[PDB]
Amino acid sequence: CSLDQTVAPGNLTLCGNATLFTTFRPKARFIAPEGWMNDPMGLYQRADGSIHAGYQSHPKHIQWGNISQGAAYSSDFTSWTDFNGSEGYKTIWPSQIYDIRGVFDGSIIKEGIDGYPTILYTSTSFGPLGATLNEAEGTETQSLAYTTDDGASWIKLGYGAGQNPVIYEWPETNLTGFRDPYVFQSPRLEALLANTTSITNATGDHFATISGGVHGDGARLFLYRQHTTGEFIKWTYLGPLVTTGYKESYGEWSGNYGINFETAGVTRLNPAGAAWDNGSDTTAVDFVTFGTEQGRADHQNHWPLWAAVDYEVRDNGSIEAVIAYSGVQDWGRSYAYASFPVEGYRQVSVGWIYEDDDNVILAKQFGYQGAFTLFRDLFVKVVENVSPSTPGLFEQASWSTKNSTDGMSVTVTTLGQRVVPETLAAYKGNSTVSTLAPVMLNESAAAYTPFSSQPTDRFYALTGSFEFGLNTTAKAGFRVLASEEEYTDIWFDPASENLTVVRTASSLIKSFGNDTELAKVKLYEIVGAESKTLNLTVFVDGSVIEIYANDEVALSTRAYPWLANSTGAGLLADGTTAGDVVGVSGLELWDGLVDAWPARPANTSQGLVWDGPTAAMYGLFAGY
Amino acid sequence: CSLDQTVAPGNLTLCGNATLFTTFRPKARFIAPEGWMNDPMGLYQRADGSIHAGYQSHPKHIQWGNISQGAAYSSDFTSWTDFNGSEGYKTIWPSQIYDIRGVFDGSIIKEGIDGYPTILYTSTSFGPLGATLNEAEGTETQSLAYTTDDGASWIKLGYGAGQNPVIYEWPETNLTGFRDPYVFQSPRLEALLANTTSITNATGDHFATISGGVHGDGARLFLYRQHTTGEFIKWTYLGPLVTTGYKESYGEWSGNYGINFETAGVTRLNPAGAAWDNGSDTTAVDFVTFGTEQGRADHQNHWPLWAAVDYEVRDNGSIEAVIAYSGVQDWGRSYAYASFPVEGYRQVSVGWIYEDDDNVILAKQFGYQGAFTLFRDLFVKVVENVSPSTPGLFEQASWSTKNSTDGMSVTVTTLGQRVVPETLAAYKGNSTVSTLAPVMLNESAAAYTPFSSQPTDRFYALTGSFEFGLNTTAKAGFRVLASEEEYTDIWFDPASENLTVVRTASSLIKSFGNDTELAKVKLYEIVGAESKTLNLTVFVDGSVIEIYANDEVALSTRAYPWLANSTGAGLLADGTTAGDVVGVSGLELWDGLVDAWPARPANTSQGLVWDGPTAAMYGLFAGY
Ligand SMILES: *[C@@H]1O[C@H](CO)[C@@H](O[C@@H]2O[C@H](CO)[C@@H](O[C@@H]3O[C@H](CO[C@H]4O[C@H](CO[C@H]5O[C@H](CO)[C@@H](O)[C@H](O)[C@@H]5O[C@H]5O[C@H](CO)[C@@H](O)[C@H](O)[C@@H]5O)[C@@H](O)[C@H](O[C@H]5O[C@H](CO)[C@@H](O)[C@H](O)[C@@H]5O)[C@@H]4O)[C@@H](O)[C@H](O[C@H]4O[C@H](CO)[C@@H](O)[C@H](O)[C@@H]4O[C@H]4O[C@H](CO)[C@@H](O)[C@H](O)[C@@H]4O[C@H]4O[C@H](CO)[C@@H](O)[C@H](O)[C@@H]4O)[C@@H]3O)[C@H](O)[C@H]2NC(C)=O)[C@H](O)[C@H]1NC(C)=O
Ligand SMILES: *[C@@H]1O[C@H](CO)[C@@H](O[C@@H]2O[C@H](CO)[C@@H](O[C@@H]3O[C@H](CO[C@H]4O[C@H](CO[C@H]5O[C@H](CO)[C@@H](O)[C@H](O)[C@@H]5O[C@H]5O[C@H](CO)[C@@H](O)[C@H](O)[C@@H]5O)[C@@H](O)[C@H](O[C@H]5O[C@H](CO)[C@@H](O)[C@H](O)[C@@H]5O)[C@@H]4O)[C@@H](O)[C@H](O[C@H]4O[C@H](CO)[C@@H](O)[C@H](O)[C@@H]4O[C@H]4O[C@H](CO)[C@@H](O)[C@H](O)[C@@H]4O[C@H]4O[C@H](CO)[C@@H](O)[C@H](O)[C@@H]4O)[C@@H]3O)[C@H](O)[C@H]2NC(C)=O)[C@H](O)[C@H]1NC(C)=O
Ligand SMILES: *[C@@H]1O[C@H](CO)[C@@H](O[C@@H]2O[C@H](CO)[C@@H](O[C@@H]3O[C@H](CO[C@H]4O[C@H](CO)[C@@H](O)[C@H](O[C@H]5O[C@H](CO)[C@@H](O)[C@H](O)[C@@H]5O)[C@@H]4O)[C@@H](O)[C@H](O[C@H]4O[C@H](CO)[C@@H](O)[C@H](O)[C@@H]4O[C@H]4O[C@H](CO)[C@@H](O)[C@H](O)[C@@H]4O)[C@@H]3O)[C@H](O)[C@H]2NC(C)=O)[C@H](O)[C@H]1NC(C)=O
Ligand SMILES: *[C@@H]1O[C@H](CO)[C@@H](O[C@@H]2O[C@H](CO)[C@@H](O[C@@H]3O[C@H](CO[C@H]4O[C@H](CO)[C@@H](O)[C@H](O[C@H]5O[C@H](CO)[C@@H](O)[C@H](O)[C@@H]5O)[C@@H]4O)[C@@H](O)[C@H](O[C@H]4O[C@H](CO)[C@@H](O)[C@H](O)[C@@H]4O[C@H]4O[C@H](CO)[C@@H](O)[C@H](O)[C@@H]4O)[C@@H]3O)[C@H](O)[C@H]2NC(C)=O)[C@H](O)[C@H]1NC(C)=O
Ligand SMILES: *[C@@H]1O[C@H](CO)[C@@H](O)[C@H](O)[C@H]1NC(C)=O
Ligand SMILES: *[C@@H]1O[C@H](CO)[C@@H](O)[C@H](O)[C@H]1NC(C)=O
Ligand SMILES: *[C@@H]1O[C@H](CO)[C@@H](O)[C@H](O)[C@H]1NC(C)=O
Ligand SMILES: *[C@@H]1O[C@H](CO)[C@@H](O)[C@H](O)[C@H]1NC(C)=O
Ligand SMILES: *[C@@H]1O[C@H](CO)[C@@H](O)[C@H](O)[C@H]1NC(C)=O
Ligand SMILES: *[C@@H]1O[C@H](CO)[C@@H](O)[C@H](O)[C@H]1NC(C)=O
Ligand SMILES: *[C@@H]1O[C@H](CO)[C@@H](O)[C@H](O)[C@H]1NC(C)=O
Ligand SMILES: *[C@@H]1O[C@H](CO)[C@@H](O)[C@H](O)[C@H]1NC(C)=O
Ligand SMILES: *[C@@H]1O[C@H](CO)[C@@H](O)[C@H](O)[C@H]1NC(C)=O
Ligand SMILES: *[C@@H]1O[C@H](CO)[C@@H](O)[C@H](O)[C@H]1NC(C)=O
Ligand SMILES: O=C1C=CC(=O)C=C1
Ligand SMILES: O=C1C=CC(=O)C=C1
Ligand SMILES: O=C1C=CC(=O)C=C1
Ligand SMILES: O=C1C=CC(=O)C=C1
Ligand SMILES: O=C1C=CC(=O)C=C1
Ligand SMILES: O=C1C=CC(=O)C=C1
Ligand SMILES: O=C1C=CC(=O)C=C1
Ligand SMILES: O=C1C=CC(=O)C=C1
Ligand SMILES: O=C1C=CC(=O)C=C1
Ligand SMILES: O=C1C=CC(=O)C=C1
Ligand SMILES: O=C1C=CC(=O)C=C1
Ligand SMILES: O=C1C=CC(=O)C=C1
Repeated sequence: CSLDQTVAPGNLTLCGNATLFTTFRPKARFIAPEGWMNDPMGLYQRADGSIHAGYQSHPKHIQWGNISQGAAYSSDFTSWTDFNGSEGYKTIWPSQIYDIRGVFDGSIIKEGIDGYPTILYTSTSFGPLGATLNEAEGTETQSLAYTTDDGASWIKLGYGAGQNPVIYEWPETNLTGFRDPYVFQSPRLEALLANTTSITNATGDHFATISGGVHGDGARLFLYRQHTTGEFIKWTYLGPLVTTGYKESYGEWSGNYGINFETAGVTRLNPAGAAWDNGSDTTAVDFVTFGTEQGRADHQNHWPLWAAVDYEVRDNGSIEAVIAYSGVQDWGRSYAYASFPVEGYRQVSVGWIYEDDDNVILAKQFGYQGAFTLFRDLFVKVVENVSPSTPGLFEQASWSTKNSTDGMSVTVTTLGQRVVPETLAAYKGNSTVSTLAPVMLNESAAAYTPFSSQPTDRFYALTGSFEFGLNTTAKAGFRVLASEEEYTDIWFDPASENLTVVRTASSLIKSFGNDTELAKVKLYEIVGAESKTLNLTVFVDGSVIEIYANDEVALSTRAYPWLANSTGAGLLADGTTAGDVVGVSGLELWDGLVDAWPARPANTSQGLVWDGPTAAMYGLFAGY
Repeated sequence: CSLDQTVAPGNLTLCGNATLFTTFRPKARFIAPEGWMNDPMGLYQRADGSIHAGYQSHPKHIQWGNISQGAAYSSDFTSWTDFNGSEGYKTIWPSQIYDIRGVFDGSIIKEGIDGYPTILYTSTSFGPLGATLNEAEGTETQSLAYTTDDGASWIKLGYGAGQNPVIYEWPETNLTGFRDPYVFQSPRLEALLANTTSITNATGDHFATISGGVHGDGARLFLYRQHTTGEFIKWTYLGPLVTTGYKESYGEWSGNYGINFETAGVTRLNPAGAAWDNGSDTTAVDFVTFGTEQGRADHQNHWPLWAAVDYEVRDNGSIEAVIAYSGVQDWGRSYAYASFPVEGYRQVSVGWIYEDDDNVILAKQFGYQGAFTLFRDLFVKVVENVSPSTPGLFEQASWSTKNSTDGMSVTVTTLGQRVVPETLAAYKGNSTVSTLAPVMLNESAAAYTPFSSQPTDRFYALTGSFEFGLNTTAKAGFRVLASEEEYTDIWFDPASENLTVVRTASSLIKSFGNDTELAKVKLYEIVGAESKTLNLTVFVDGSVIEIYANDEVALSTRAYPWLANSTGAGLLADGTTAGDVVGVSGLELWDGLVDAWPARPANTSQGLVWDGPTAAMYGLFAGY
């Protein structure tokens, strides 16, 4: 096993455990110290203003199993500190008959048991578990734990009658899943249900959704309401909040609703961030975010989606969330977005970026799998003075349109996502910033033009504004992680409305994914404008490439170039001419970003272990 | 619910939880503070000379489940102290995927991991578990834990490859069971295997048996040997030690070998107690003790048996234990005898006495189930100068015979059992002792003659020697727990060789068992004697009646008289005449015995709990 990154890669499958630990590893984002991680969980702003972030964790393994909550905290979403207790960085683990198969996702009641922060989590036990298997009641239940030390440790309620698990009866028969409880307060839902509380006797100030579906009949989000304020044992099932069809699709802009929902949440946003009104704010919009499974041929059969909804009150004192329009939270190799409230009327979302090693060829050599996305402020994105001649504008697929009185302009509303400003400020301030001269891409543009300043390593951000003619057939974008022999190409093609990441040349290592990523981007043309603009921000962090367009479209993916000098970046141009010119301005390179884990050494591997021959006898976990 | 014990019992099923806690409860023996208990486990003499006793425990429940080790210690087998830690009197509990279904029986390696006392125990996980079900590999494994604080707490080895569980592969296919590991040293087996250790490479100084059987083909005791001295991970399967047929019986004196063995152990005894020779002591005998299941119509389908064995070395470097003769450890409502070495060349055995409430009608009102037997010294019982005219003597059923040179007398060898002397000394010393005048039971004997001194409560011992003509048809014995309307009759009938406990009148409460108990007793007639003698000792302790005959035959049973004055005792006589006289001598009453748990108040109930609706979903435990 040679680690010589100045020559072609050898047979890296011969390398020892964690020998490639630092080679591709993100340094500027949330990631476990080592081993397997997946979904964010247990997210809350603590009383001291810091952020507590949990995550699905399997230390010293590179596949899922014994799933536990790993945890850390930060004052700025950007620089993190691990918890360190009797179980290292874990703070909740399988320990009881009701959760021995795994401590799945959960969410926080900020003032719960005895006034302490409280997690409601999916406690799993034995039996077939999955949307494509014949799951039975009891395999997935919902349980409580609380913390008296701000997340350093959690105390589970006792096992038994009137204690854990607190939710165990299936609300409908033949579920595909019953997990990922999302607890939230909602002045809006309280106001809508206030006339019906005699029907259900549920009058608490917390709601919870549970994610799942019904065999042969599509996904379901189930809505519960806390039976009594200040009491956390009894949760009353109201009814299904979101009902979608078996592999139903709202279309090209909206992914596919698959057969089962995972990690669903409910929020209410306005142009500034989180909205806490009862329905009185005419600028606020109700949103559901949710993962779907088995409605996609690739990306692990997983869509991370969102929908704007209009609530209707049913005669049985429940809520129907009718989908108004429906979009995609991230078009790439990410899933399991969680959102949580943050002081200053913010709703912050973060997801998991999986690797692109689906055959598990170099996972042991890495010694880890998975990272988070960046933390994103959610808000209602409003575009004013939109031209009615914007192609496809009135399909209203993943946006709403509202005509002016005179019908000559349109207000566009959609979900906005932007990186939290604390992270952008820390990244810029710690980086070597190069402000680049604006560039017209015309008949003289090479296919690839390196920037006048180059990154020094695999940790940088790029920004640019790409101005196109209304009738362009030109393509432009960014090349990143680039040498002569390895590179990753980020293209926008306004004529097709497609943002692509071409990875045919991303790496000389053949075992990593090399499929083209694709997002749809609608350029809302402005009344009076003779051009249309793409604002593109790209984060490069080890192997992560995380793309943001127009504070709306996000695409996370992975690139694993072998060569030490595959770090370069620049502009891409295709079909640019004297007539079809792409104007590039606001160009900046941030070289270096931030060390997100300053207390951690470069190599936090503790080695890998095998569960031994019993792993196959129990049949629950891969065992490695 | 009336607790008036001066009138007929009402409908006691209306009484609250633990309202009958003190009514029938033993006070002079080992019993859990409250709730469910079954098999003794983890028995060892600690370095300070005290006895550590574990037991299968389910606190705050009256049925089996979440089975754990409860524990206590004693300097004299008689007066006990509970451990008290984070889990109350428990010291091992389900906590890992490999043992979450229960911490079953286990036994002690006195100098184990890092030199500490170490338990090898059956760690159970999910799946069908039972001799009549289709069990699969992994459901029952064998795991290690060690104690750095003399049994106050136990540390399990980690889960995984080269750690727990340490024994998981089934040594043969289609097992009925795979549990109750019994660890022992054996100079005898080491000497027998010393010429074969090149075949198996197993050279350690500890052996272990695992109890089970093969579907359709009878019980098996599997023999393992520690692979290397001082190392406790690797145990090498040698082969089956004991192989019996599907519901095979050696006869009327020997119970039935059923379909599956439980709680089996291996020892070597001589006339004085434990034998540590390599085979050189011609007076020593190899013994196996074992429970069998599904070879009995009653007593919970359970026989506690023992056999004398002759070891043969197989060509594959394993041991066959050939049964020489085969007997019964206790003929009553007891099971799961464990034996362990004690300083002074002793082997001490103790079992579990279950209740006689098999339909669980008053278990909640009790607030507990189960007790131990008394602690018994095992030894080789040798009877010299036995007359060859002793009826049935040469069947050699549960004994061996050796003729004198001249063929006119016989030495009889069998398993001896006697109560440990520490308990007899403490009982006698703390009691009001009444030495009773000898009685000839003749034509003038009433059916029942109360003793000249009477017990004051349900805690007493009786002893007597009953001398019969060689051709008697008379019956005699003891009546205990007796008023005019409730009583329990203990009869011996030499003509049938039957010791019976008649319980038709034991209680006015109809829901308790009232079936007649039966043991076989061989009176070895001595050369020159014109009579034969039964030495009978009876312990009455709450509801326990524990009978010992001739330091050989034991019979544990239960009686639950309601009336406060059902405490009396005396002599029984049937068919005694001027010609057929039963001489009764050495009569003594020990009134009071000892308070075995001086630190405990009379009512140690903590209430009962229900596991709730998930108990039926998991399907592992009753839930109460
Ligand atoms: C199979 O058997 C299993 C084993 O028995 C069983 O699991 C056990 O279940 C029991 C019952 O549910 C659990 O017991 C609960 O424990 C909770 C505390 O749990 C935390 O702490 C314990 C103890 O921690 C000590 O010991 C450890 C180990 O040594 C140390 O590491 C600690 O530092 C600490 O040490 C100090 O204290 C020791 C003595 O205890 C000293 O010896 C020592 O020197 C130290 O000074 C830990 O063991 C726990 O860890 C385990 O669990 C966590 C997850 O929680 C895991 O991550 C971890 O790996 C372990 O598995 C844990 O950290 C108790 O709070 C709880 O007691 C409350 O509830 C019960 C009712 O259920 C009440 O009766 C009781 O009064 C308490 O209620 C009051 O208190 C709370 C808040 O304090 C209130 O909300 C509540 O309303 C109530 O208030 C009362 O008082 C009020 C004011 O005073 C008043 O106003 C009210 O009116 C009211 O009266 C309970 O004891 C036990 O932890 C489980 N153990 C394990 C190992 O899992 C399992 O379930 C069984 N399974 C089945 C299928 O049956
Ligand atoms: C799913 O995830 C689960 C959770 O992660 C996982 O379970 C966990 O498994 C891990 C890995 O097996 C277990 O970790 C082991 O822990 C053993 C100790 O266990 C006892 O103590 C812990 C810790 O106790 C502290 O904290 C608790 C809780 O707060 C307190 O109550 C205690 O008082 C104590 O507190 C002090 O210390 C704290 C910091 O730790 C401080 O914060 C605190 O302030 C205090 O001062 C308890 O939690 C355990 O309780 C749990 O387990 C018991 C049963 O054991 C239950 O009854 C209970 O309910 C709980 O469930 C328990 O009491 C360690 O000994 C062990 O470390 C040894 O082994 C590993 C290898 O496996 C080595 O890497 C390591 O070096 C150690 O080996 C050395 O030491 C031993 C002897 O000391 C030697 O025999 C050995 O050879 C070696 O020697 C070394 O040194 C020699 C000389 O120095 C040298 O010569 C040698 O060469 C060599 O180097 C390991 O850490 C963990 O306990 C499990 N946790 C739980 C909650 O279950 C589960 O398996 C997963 N499941 C699956 C399917 O994957
Ligand atoms: C005395 O100790 C007991 C513990 O033993 C404590 O707890 C009680 O324990 C008993 C079992 O011993 C429980 O009984 C069972 O209850 C089931 C239905 O219960 C629901 O209704 C009652 C009101 O009438 C409520 O009290 C319960 O509330 C509690 O549980 C809920 C969760 O549901 C919590 O949220 C609450 O906070 C409470 O803690 C329940 O809502 C019932 O299904 C079950 O029935 C079986 O057993 C009986 C008797 O043998 C049969 O008649 C019946 O047919 C059922 O038999 C099943 O088993 C057979 C074979 O044996 C199968 O063939 C069938 O499939 C069948 O299903 C049982 O009655 C009791 O609920 C529980 N009470 C609690 C927790 O409060 C007592 O509290 C304690 N007393 C005191 C004062 O401390
Ligand atoms: C680097 O990290 C790893 C942890 O990932 C550490 O541990 C190793 O982990 C791997 C898995 O990653 C283990 O590999 C598996 O080994 C199985 C057979 O192992 C036995 O033989 C070897 C010697 O050749 C021994 O080393 C083992 O000893 C250990 O375990 C025993 C218990 O058995 C303990 O008592 C010891 O003390 C040791 O701790 C074993 O005795 C093997 O069955 C398994 O095979 C599957 O996977 C491979 C590769 O993918 C396939 O080729 C193969 O076909 C098997 O595929 C299964 O799965 C497919 C589908 O995927 C199914 O269709 C089939 O049914 C099939 O069964 C695998 O190779 C390895 O044993 C383990 N080593 C240990 C613990 O020492 C490393 O230690 C660590 N390295 C360092 C230096 O730290
Ligand atoms: C980068 O590395 C490769 C291999 O060492 C080398 O061939 C090439 O000239 C270097 N520079 C580039 C591609 O910019
Ligand atoms: C990282 O640390 C682990 C654990 O000590 C070690 O096995 C591995 O070889 C190291 N990897 C690198 C890149 O240094
Ligand atoms: C309320 O009605 C809805 C719509 O029919 C139904 O799906 C749901 O189960 C009902 N809620 C109940 C029965 O609690
Ligand atoms: C919105 O405006 C467009 C362009 O003026 C027009 O075609 C359409 O009919 C309008 N919709 C409504 C509801 O007025
Ligand atoms: C560098 O990053 C840290 C960690 O996020 C941040 O607090 C600090 O303000 C940054 N430095 C700047 C912007 O100068
Ligand atoms: C004992 O109690 C019963 C019921 O109170 C009474 O009838 C009887 O005379 C008393 N004495 C006896 C049976 O010795
Ligand atoms: C024993 O104590 C328990 C628990 O406090 C109580 O419920 C029960 O009624 C008491 N029983 C008696 C006989 O006093
Ligand atoms: C040794 O031989 C016995 C008798 O045939 C057999 O039952 C046992 O399995 C053998 N031991 C092995 C294969 O380890
Ligand atoms: C043992 O003694 C009895 C009575 O003398 C006799 O019948 C029998 O044959 C003897 N057995 C042997 C082996 O000598
Ligand atoms: C009474 O019992 C205790 C507890 O077993 C024992 O130590 C003591 O010696 C006994 N008293 C006597 C025999 O006088
Ligand atoms: O495969 C299936 C499992 C369960 C069910 O309800 C329908 C189909
Ligand atoms: O769906 C998939 C999940 C994980 C993996 O390794 C490959 C495919
Ligand atoms: O450079 C490249 C070579 C071959 C291919 O198919 C894509 C890119
Ligand atoms: O109108 C415009 C068209 C294209 C371009 O590059 C800039 C402006
Ligand atoms: O948080 C930390 C995790 C691991 C390590 O080695 C140092 C710090
Ligand atoms: O859980 C499992 C682990 C390993 C294997 O081979 C099959 C199932
Ligand atoms: O019932 C049965 C279960 C298992 C087996 O091997 C034979 C019979
Ligand atoms: O076999 C049996 C065991 C327990 C019980 O309650 C009744 C019968
Ligand atoms: O006293 C008794 C009454 C009836 C019976 O069958 C047995 C004893
Ligand atoms: O020989 C004897 C027969 C009977 C009896 O009671 C005493 C002596
Ligand atoms: O050992 C003891 C158990 C229980 C109790 O209450 C007092 C002492
Ligand atoms: O384990 C079980 C508990 C209760 C029940 O009704 C069925 C099974």
